[PDB]
Amino acid sequence: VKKAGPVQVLIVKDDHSFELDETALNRILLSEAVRDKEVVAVSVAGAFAKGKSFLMDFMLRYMYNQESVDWVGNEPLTGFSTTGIQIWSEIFLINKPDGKKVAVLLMDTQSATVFALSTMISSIQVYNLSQNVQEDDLQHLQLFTEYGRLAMEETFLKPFQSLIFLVRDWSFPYEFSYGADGGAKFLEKRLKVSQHEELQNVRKHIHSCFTNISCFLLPHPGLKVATNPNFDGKLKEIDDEFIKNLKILIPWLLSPESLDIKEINGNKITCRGLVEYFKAYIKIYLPHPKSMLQATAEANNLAAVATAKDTYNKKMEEICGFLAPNDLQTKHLQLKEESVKLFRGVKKMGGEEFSRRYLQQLESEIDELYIQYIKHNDS
Ligand SMILES: Nc1nc2c(ncn2[C@@H]2O[C@H](COP(=O)(O)OP(=O)(O)O)[C@@H](O)[C@H]2O)c(=O)[nH]1
Ligand SMILES: [Mg+2]
Repeated sequence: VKKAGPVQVLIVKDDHSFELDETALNRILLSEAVRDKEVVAVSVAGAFAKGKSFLMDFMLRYMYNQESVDWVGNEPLTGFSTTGIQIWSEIFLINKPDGKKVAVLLMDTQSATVFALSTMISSIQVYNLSQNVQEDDLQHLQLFTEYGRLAMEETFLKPFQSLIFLVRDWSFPYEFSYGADGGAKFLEKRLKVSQHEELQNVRKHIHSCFTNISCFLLPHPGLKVATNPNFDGKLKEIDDEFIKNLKILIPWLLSPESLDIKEINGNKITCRGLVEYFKAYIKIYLPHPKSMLQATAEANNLAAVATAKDTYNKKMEEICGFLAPNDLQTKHLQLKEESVKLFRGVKKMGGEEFSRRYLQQLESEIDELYIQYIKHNDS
């Protein structure tokens, strides 16, 4: 009755207006099992019909069986099948080596608005490119560069985490070998300071905006894959050198040691908090660097509101799950001040005056809960 599958959370509509399916986003990210888990947000983005869903379906095979030597698979390819973002409804909980259980969210990003949105949300952004990295391909990164400068004016903390140029159908395998090492060699050459003055500046600045930039060169997958849209054939019908490098690529993106937890201004993000980033970014969607930065600070403060409120809520439920009215008030005022202190201790963006508004929202939401608890205790 219940089965994982792709869920449309962002849709472009026919009037060219973007809409966020908050109900669907909440249903997937606010489940009891994942809401408080730190999240790795994985996105595959790029031009239409360049093999993104095909890649993601192999990413699914690995995620569902990370510990299997045969995870890759005559087994047909299933999973992800215009403009928008689809997310996989199974938020994978993966054991990290440090003892954390992290949430892993996969997003298929199929427009510059959708591309900017997925990059702001992601902590691993796979930029899927066909055959080569073109100047237009780098020009798309320029707004992220300019947002990064404004964000870093007063801190050394970078706004973005991992970016991967995944070059499909690679053409030059002698000088730049298939895989990550040839890709790094190639990317260094392509990024070497130029071209149009705007593209010189993207090259100068891009490494300052991203914690990790890398590049993987993938072979052509063979005629059968290249020619049939719904390629329902054997793994034996896929080029063997493609499969060899695919088996390296996917754990290189997604192994437990590889998963990069989303973080902003030093704060690890939870699935609960990540919803606040979707909601703040959808409102500004191209926007200005200042509008992008203000949306980031707003989500950053609201993620702290959500964390402090949930803390007060679960500790109060543990208390009302009959107490004297003044013992219920005293415990309320104590737990409320603890959540207030929790919120004040978070390193939040925007400045004290900016954050005062969100502290007052926190206090109001906490008082809303308290009145519910009194009614539950009067009963
Ligand atoms: N040439 C080429 N085609 C591919 C590759 N990977 C998948 N395809 C084929 O590209 C077509 C479109 O793939 P799809 O995953 O739907 O592209 P998407 O729109 O980016 O999600 C299908 O026929 C795939 O079988 C690749 O590495 N190179
Ligand atoms: Mg797609």
